[PDB]
Amino acid sequence: STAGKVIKCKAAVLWEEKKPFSIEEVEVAPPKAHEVRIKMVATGICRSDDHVVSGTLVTPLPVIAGHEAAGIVESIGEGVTTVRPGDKVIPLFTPQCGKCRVCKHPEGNFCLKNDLSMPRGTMQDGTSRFTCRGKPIHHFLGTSTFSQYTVVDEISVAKIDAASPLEKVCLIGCGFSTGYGSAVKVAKVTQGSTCAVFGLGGVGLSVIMGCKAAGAARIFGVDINKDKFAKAKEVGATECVNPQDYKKPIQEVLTEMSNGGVDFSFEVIGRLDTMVTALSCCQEAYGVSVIVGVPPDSQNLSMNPMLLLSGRTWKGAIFGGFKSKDSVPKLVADFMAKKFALDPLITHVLPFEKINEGFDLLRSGESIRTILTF
Amino acid sequence: STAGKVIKCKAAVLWEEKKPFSIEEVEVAPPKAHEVRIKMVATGICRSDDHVVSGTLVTPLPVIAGHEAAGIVESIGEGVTTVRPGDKVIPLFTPQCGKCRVCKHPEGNFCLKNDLSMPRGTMQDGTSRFTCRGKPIHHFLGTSTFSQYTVVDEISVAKIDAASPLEKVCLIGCGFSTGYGSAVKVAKVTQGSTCAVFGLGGVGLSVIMGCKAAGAARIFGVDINKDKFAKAKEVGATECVNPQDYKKPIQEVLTEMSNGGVDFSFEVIGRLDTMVTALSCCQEAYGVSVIVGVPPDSQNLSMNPMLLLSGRTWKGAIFGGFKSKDSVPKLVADFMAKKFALDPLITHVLPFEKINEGFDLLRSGESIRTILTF
Ligand SMILES: NC(=O)c1ccc[n+]([C@@H]2O[C@H](COP(=O)([O-])OP(=O)([O-])OC[C@H]3O[C@@H](n4cnc5c(N)[nH+]cnc54)[C@H](O)[C@@H]3O)[C@@H](O)[C@H]2O)c1
Ligand SMILES: NC(=O)c1ccc[n+]([C@@H]2O[C@H](COP(=O)([O-])OP(=O)([O-])OC[C@H]3O[C@@H](n4cnc5c(N)[nH+]cnc54)[C@H](O)[C@@H]3O)[C@@H](O)[C@H]2O)c1
Ligand SMILES: OCc1c(F)c(F)c(F)c(F)c1F
Ligand SMILES: OCc1c(F)c(F)c(F)c(F)c1F
Ligand SMILES: [Zn+2]
Ligand SMILES: [Zn+2]
Ligand SMILES: [Zn+2]
Ligand SMILES: [Zn+2]
Repeated sequence: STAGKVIKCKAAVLWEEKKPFSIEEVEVAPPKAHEVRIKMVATGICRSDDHVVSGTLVTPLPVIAGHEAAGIVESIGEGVTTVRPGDKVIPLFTPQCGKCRVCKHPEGNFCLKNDLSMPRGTMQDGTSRFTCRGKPIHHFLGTSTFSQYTVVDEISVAKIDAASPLEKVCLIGCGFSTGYGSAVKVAKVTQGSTCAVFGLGGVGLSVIMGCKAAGAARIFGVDINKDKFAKAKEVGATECVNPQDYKKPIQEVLTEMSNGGVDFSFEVIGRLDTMVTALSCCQEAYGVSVIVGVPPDSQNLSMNPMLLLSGRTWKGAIFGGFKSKDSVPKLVADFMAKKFALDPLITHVLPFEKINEGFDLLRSGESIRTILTF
Repeated sequence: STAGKVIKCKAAVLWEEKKPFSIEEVEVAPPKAHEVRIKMVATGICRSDDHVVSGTLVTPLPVIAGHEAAGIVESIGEGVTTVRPGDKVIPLFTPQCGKCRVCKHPEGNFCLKNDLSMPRGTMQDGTSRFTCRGKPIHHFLGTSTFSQYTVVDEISVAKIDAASPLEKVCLIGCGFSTGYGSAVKVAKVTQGSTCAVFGLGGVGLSVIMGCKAAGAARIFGVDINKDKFAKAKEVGATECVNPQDYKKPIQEVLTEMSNGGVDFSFEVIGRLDTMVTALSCCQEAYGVSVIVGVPPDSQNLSMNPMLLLSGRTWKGAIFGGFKSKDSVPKLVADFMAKKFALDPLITHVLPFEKINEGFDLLRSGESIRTILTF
């Protein structure tokens, strides 16, 4: 009896950069063909959502952000075959259309239907399902999870285990999967190796988790906030270092600590300088460095290509290299079987209505993940 | 006998940048412990040797350059076990000590004993075996092949098949092995893939050979000198393109040609701009780009890390990723077994005394490899 009808509900609308979200009523159109309307249950605050506020990440405004979430299907449009009303689902900010050259490639996951490279802030059909104050409001990465209801394309949603705890498994929608996959799938961390992880937020902790799962012998956590070190050790960091404590640049420090460079390094911050430092600190002949952090819009880094010529490998990835729709249900199943833990990432819980407090907690350095409940 | 005695012989000395080689008499000391003195038979002219002349590469002068060569052992120092007087050998400009962390690593080949990173222009012991007009002359990459006799450390020489034609297999000492290994070992080019090769000199042609050998379906040769195209097609290029023919940047052209980007790209020139263009032209989600060219000293490139975040892999390598002492004898054996051709790389064969004329041929665009015969 809400099926086929416009739903009025509360969402967190971002009208302008560098402003608080406005929690207010929006209108959510019913799903069109191959679309799915989802009642949100839990959503995490990822630093990439903050990047939209700060203008680090440029996407059309006004917008309903949010991309790390889980909820329950309210209704499905014509021709949907992969979810049903009442199913538990995770929106996929990286789609999996299953048809494009990337989806068909054994390794690739950055599906060509993504809204990340050149954001339009729309559904796949170039239109919006959201109205607020009578004005159209942009989507974000096809997900727009900061709303009591959202509409996503079918290629941007995965059915998950019906017994899943949504307030935990929402993290599988971005931070955990990204960090863990960056280590196990993208870098392919090896048993006995030495790893360095730059940035010990939600995603960097997940990288550490993945490095420890892959059997790394030494895992160096690097952060300018020493308050982040205790938790990093808890999830597998063997040593933590704060660049501020040292006279030498940290790439030199880490090279010394690793007797000539690390096997695998990860940038999980989003700064051009730490992307280069992270590359430099991996062993010059065989080291691998993975960029996970999101850089500031349109800015280029400068580097000496001799860092590569010696034999380093440099790569980046979205969503841990996981093919999203294939991978998310499996990751949930694995979580339900206790193959990895999510609680170490969750430091704060708040109602959706306190979204701004949640962002304050992230910006202050106090939280890892705050989970918002609808 | 010459063993244990200084040899007076002819070498090509480079007294200063941007001048002709001086062909004149030098004194070559006998080998010390773990050293090998080699009578040179044939040496190729590699663009890297030109970079020493041009100042693109910085290495101490005065110098005896040359690193792509083959000869016959004249004498050995105490303690040498891997070669004997009379053996055919190839000097190894990337050593293989067998003891360092890189030599012990299954993938790495940039042995920590190399003289490339921080060139000293000496023997492993920090001294020189060469004098000319009473002045010490530096070595180059532990090899110094532009001389009738050179002295190399044992870790910088490999014994090869006694029946090898030295005037051909000298190419295994640099250009062939570098290009071929860059394709087959570093990129790990796959069957049915699309490849783009920037630069169609000796090394880029060898990259093409490797891509074809690895079963690439399409191989795009890219050069501003259209005279290089015929030979590129002979060795496997399926299409050749000259960036100067197009109004659009060539990365865009190549992306269109490859219906969204290539599987593997190779920079085989040594320009910062083409390194970035080569990266960009590989498919954004799963593409791999390998830097082979040597860039001008101390210059940084500028790039947008979003090219990596989407999923690209960027890497570089020295000597095709090959562990040099293990690999060079096997490559020579494979050549003798007709597994690959070297003649397509050889455009000119000149006596050593015409070294300058050979560099002029390279610089004018007219040659691929000139082989100099002693
Ligand atoms: N590639 C992907 O798919 C993907 C997915 C998730 C998040 N991201 C990005 O990954 C980054 C981390 O996200 P997150 O974990 O939620 O963020 P976060 O919780 O802000 O963590 C970042 C950490 O970096 C630390 N830091 C800041 N500056 C420095 C410095 N100069 N040196 C060392 N440490 C420093 C900081 O103290 C904090 O603990 C952000 O840029 C995100 O946008 C990318
Ligand atoms: N990584 C290694 O171990 C290694 C080994 C051997 C050589 N190298 C380097 O690899 C590069 C190629 O060496 P080579 O094959 O002897 O040199 P080469 O024979 O001069 O070939 C270079 C080719 O690049 C072409 N070229 C120049 N500018 C451009 C441009 N803007 N766009 C397209 N094509 C262009 C040029 O026409 C020529 O055919 C040089 O920088 C060498 O120093 C590196
Ligand atoms: O945190 C995941 C995430 C990314 F990795 C991006 F590259 C991006 F543009 C974005 F909006 C985002 F949410
Ligand atoms: O051509 C091989 C070669 C290189 F790949 C270098 F990086 C270098 F510095 C050099 F001197 C050289 F000869
Ligand atoms: Zn797709
Ligand atoms: Zn995220
Ligand atoms: Zn070594
Ligand atoms: Zn060379």
